[PDB]
Amino acid sequence: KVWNARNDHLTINQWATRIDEILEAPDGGEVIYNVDENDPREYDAIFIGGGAAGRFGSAYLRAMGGRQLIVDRWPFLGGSCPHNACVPHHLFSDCAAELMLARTFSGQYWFPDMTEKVVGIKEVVDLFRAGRNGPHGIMNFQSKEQLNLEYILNCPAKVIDNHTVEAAGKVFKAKNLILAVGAGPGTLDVPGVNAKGVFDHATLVEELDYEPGSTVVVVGGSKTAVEYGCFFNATGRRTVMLVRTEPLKLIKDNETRAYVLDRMKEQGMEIISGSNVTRIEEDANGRVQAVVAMTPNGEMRIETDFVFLGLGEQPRSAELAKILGLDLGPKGEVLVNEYLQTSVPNVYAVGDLIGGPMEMFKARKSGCYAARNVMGEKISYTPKNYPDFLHTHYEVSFLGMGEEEARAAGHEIVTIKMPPDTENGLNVALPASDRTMLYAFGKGTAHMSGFQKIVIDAKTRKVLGAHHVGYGAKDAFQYLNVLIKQGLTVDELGDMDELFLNPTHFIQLSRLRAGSKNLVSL
Amino acid sequence: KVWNARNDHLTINQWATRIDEILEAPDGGEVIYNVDENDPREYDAIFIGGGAAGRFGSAYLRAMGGRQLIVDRWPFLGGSCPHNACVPHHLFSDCAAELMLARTFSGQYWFPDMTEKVVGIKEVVDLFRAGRNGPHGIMNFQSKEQLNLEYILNCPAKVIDNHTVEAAGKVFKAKNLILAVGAGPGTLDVPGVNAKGVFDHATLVEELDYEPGSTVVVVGGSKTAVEYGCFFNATGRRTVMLVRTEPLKLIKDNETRAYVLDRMKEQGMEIISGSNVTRIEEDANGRVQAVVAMTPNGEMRIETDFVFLGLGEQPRSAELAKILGLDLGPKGEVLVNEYLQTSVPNVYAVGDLIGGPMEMFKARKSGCYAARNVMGEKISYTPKNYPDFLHTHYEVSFLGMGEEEARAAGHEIVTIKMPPDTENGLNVALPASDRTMLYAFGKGTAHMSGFQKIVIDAKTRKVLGAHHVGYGAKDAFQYLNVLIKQGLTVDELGDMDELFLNPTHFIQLSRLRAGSKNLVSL
Ligand SMILES: Cc1cc2nc3c(=O)[nH]c(=O)nc-3n(C[C@H](O)[C@H](O)[C@H](O)COP(=O)(O)OP(=O)(O)OC[C@H]3O[C@@H](n4cnc5c(N)ncnc54)[C@H](O)[C@@H]3O)c2cc1C
Ligand SMILES: Cc1cc2nc3c(=O)[nH]c(=O)nc-3n(C[C@H](O)[C@H](O)[C@H](O)COP(=O)(O)OP(=O)(O)OC[C@H]3O[C@@H](n4cnc5c(N)ncnc54)[C@H](O)[C@@H]3O)c2cc1C
Ligand SMILES: O=S(=O)(O)CCS
Ligand SMILES: O=S(=O)(O)CCS
Ligand SMILES: O=S(=O)(O)CCS
Ligand SMILES: O=S(=O)(O)CCS
Repeated sequence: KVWNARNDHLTINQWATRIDEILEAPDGGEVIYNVDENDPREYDAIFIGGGAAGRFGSAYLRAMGGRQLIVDRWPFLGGSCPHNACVPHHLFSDCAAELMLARTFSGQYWFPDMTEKVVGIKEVVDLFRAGRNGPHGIMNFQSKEQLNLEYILNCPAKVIDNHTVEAAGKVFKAKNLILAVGAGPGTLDVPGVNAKGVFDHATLVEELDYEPGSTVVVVGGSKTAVEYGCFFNATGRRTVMLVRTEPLKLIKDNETRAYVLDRMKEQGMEIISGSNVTRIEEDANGRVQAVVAMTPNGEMRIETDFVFLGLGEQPRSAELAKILGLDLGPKGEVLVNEYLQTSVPNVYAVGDLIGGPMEMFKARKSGCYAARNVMGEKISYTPKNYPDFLHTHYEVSFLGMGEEEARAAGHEIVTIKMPPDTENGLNVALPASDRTMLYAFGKGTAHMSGFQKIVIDAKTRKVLGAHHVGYGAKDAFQYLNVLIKQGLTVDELGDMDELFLNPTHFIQLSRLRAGSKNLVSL
Repeated sequence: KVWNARNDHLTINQWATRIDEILEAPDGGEVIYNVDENDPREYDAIFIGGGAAGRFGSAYLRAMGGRQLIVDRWPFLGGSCPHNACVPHHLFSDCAAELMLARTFSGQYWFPDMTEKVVGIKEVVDLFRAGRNGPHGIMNFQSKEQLNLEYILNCPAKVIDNHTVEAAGKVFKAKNLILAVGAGPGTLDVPGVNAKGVFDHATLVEELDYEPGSTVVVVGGSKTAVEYGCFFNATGRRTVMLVRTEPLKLIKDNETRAYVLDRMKEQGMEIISGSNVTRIEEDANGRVQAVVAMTPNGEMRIETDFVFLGLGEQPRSAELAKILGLDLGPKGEVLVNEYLQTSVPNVYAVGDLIGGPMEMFKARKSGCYAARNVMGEKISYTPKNYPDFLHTHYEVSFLGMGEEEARAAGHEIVTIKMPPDTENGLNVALPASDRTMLYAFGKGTAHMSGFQKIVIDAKTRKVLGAHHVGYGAKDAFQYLNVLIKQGLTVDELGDMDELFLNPTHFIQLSRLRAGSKNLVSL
């Protein structure tokens, strides 16, 4: 039951295969024990959980010359991301974007006829399940062979006290504990929620044994709900989203949000805000048959055999809080100070366990900062002024302030956007670049070529916000945000070297206005 | 024959329509006269040509409060870019990328069967011709209504002397002249070069009245030759590229270049280096029937009815050099100093007219700098250390030094790349992100998921070069390059906020190594 893999050296593909076998193992599989029993040093920290936060924290701690140990109940490192979160989500979004293109130019050129064409959801999920072990293999390999990490996988950790942990039937002592067990799927307190056909991101890639009907009901207005919803709609199914409040409040710029929502509705998606599910109807077979919810316009009933819950995740703090006596927050999040320290001495908390923002950059960075503090390097971490994004059928990127938001805050501003405000509106061949060229040139599709805008302070000439809808700008926003935080002006932006045609046209458009001492919008 | 449009206000779509009509006008069309005859001020500069360089230079000069006049023989502003250069090229590249995806997953999921499927080239070119007026319309509109520019279109300029120009049958005086007539297609001195079926970027979108056969011969190893070549290959045609020297020398990093070339050959492209065309065979109908070229392995003959020339363009300096007495360079380029000034007083030269690099950022920026000098603001411009890119079936981005190049230069370096160097090689599920997820998860397609690398100086910890093959990183390279020129280290890169999954993984991968005082490659 315990496999000492320490002296074993599997390739990425061999790891992939071994992990799949352990995952399919009916008896549960063997414990993956990778500990250096010859090293006499004491553990500086034991990480409970080896996901994004735990794996990166360990990587950084080891890199600094300290000793660590990861314990994870899964037979692979990397956490939810490669198994049921970020990775599968991006596979689905890719399909959503490709399908919108195929449906828009159905029949034309090399595109097949999509009319009355329904794509198999289970087919795609099966594709994911069949290949998710690839990333898993790289993670175990990279972690062991390249990052020199010690770890025990496929084994739930038993925390004794703030310096003691049991794993693989053994007791380990450490100077510190770093809690990185993340968060779990949100629950919905309504009858029928356990009926067959009700899924969340986690169970979707584990229990989908049938192909969904023609209608899909998504509950939630989160990124996940929108991302998965656009994919389901792209497969050719009627998709209804039930949002408690208003959708995509995360997109502060009003025009940007309207463009995104307008394009979603144009694809046939139905978004009902101010709605609360009251009951999920089960048929005689214990299968979902319909959803009932209360809306501003009253109660409605939608027939469906497939329901996807996109609620927020909740920190896995219950057990740990009891064993260690940790102070918890309003939403079950473990409370920590600016150094990631919990209320218990020598115990840190990172990742989704400490709340939002629940993003990979937050998990990985908090993990590394906790490690640095553990190694004596006092450093604080408080995420703020970061870029963000989400997928619909398009890639949506945003940072800083929206146009209205900036004016309300007292900033005199001018904006540079595309397309321009004219009586032709969105119906013009711009913006345009990689992956939006067909839309830009197609008959009646120009309005689908995208939308983008930068918000500038008229007096300081500094960029206060950037927004983009299309493809190929997400990566750019990572670096653009750094420049903006350093104080980027329209003149400096205009003096850069653009790579035309560019997903973001901020550089050359800025150059067109930068010559005036008195800025004017474009 | 002369239409005074000054007081007319057409919409973007009305401009699009009017331009198309003038372009199709058998008699040649009317002159578009947009001059403010009430303005008593003298012209600070008259721009000969209203393309990228001329339009931007005018925009900036006007923005600074000076008076300008553009004269262009075409009925639209924007130059070659929207009519036969950058724009059509990106439309074709989009098709190339989409077709590779469709052929790789032929039949599977929603993808139709591509086996024995040939895409119509003329169909796509016709699509471009049908919609190119959209961008044209925005240019005339934006220029007139938003940038307040004065211009005379659909009228060749007659330069009298360094202060005098005739347009629309009238004489105009200016304090300066800014030459921005760009460059024209390179010529090939071999028999049969004028046979029907021989095209270059300019004639391809004007004279393609038939659908090409099963084989295509591309002459040149430039970006254009490679970009158009991958598109022709993607349509399902045997594509043979005849390169005089070696292909893609522009990609300095050896591993990056090899990955790009390997993927092209995998798609079925045949690249013959050290080859020189000796003759283009004409059939009894004056149509191309075959191409003969000398190669390192001897003379070869390729049957084909379609030949695309991707030679370098040549500056349109002949006439101007004679009229004004301009000193010219080895390749016909107009010589200028660091202020864009020619050998003739009060005469500047910009864009493709002054040589390489022949890119949009160079054209636009040189145009603006010439304008600033004309307005009394002495500023020098010398393009260097800029990012660059090109299309194959993938987007290829690069900046700075290649790995070998850096070591040769005396830099002690480490590299961070994906996928890693292991016995499984490229056959792993990384790198991966938007538009490469299917390749990453498909059976036998993992090696197609991409390639990327950053070159770092082991001692200074500074990034010396970045390279990427895939999709969605081009835009990022514009901003990343600015950070690198400001002195970016692996630690600073590692401290940024990534947006996972990201086209470039430089941020988190840097973070994985930044913890060590002694850097180690990944
Ligand atoms: C559907 C979905 C899509 C997302 N898309 C994105 C995206 O595009 N971009 C982005 O930046 N973020 C995205 N996120 C969020 C991101 O996945 C998380 O913020 C991040 O994975 C959290 O990392 P973590 O290390 O804190 O937790 P996790 O990665 O969730 O891992 C916690 C780890 O601890 C282990 N563990 C738990 N309990 C125990 C125990 N008792 N004993 C031992 N081990 C235990 C787990 O098995 C797991 O390996 C998405 C999330 C979801 C749900
Ligand atoms: C196939 C192809 C693809 C390309 N792809 C890219 C790319 O992806 N990215 C990039 O950055 N660059 C690209 N380039 C290069 C880029 O298009 C040029 O560098 C840029 O257009 C040059 O701008 P310009 O203003 O100097 O000339 P243009 O060549 O921009 O215009 C010159 C102008 O002068 C006018 N003119 C000429 N003679 C006269 C006359 N006698 N009287 C009046 N007007 C006259 C013309 O009609 C025209 O409007 C590409 C080029 C080609 C050929
Ligand atoms: O953040 S990790 O690299 O552990 C997993 C991403 S797939
Ligand atoms: O893209 S990354 O290499 O960071 C993670 C994949 S497991
Ligand atoms: O003239 S500009 O360079 O703005 C645009 C050509 S698409
Ligand atoms: O994208 S840009 O507006 O710079 C040029 C389109 S003509």
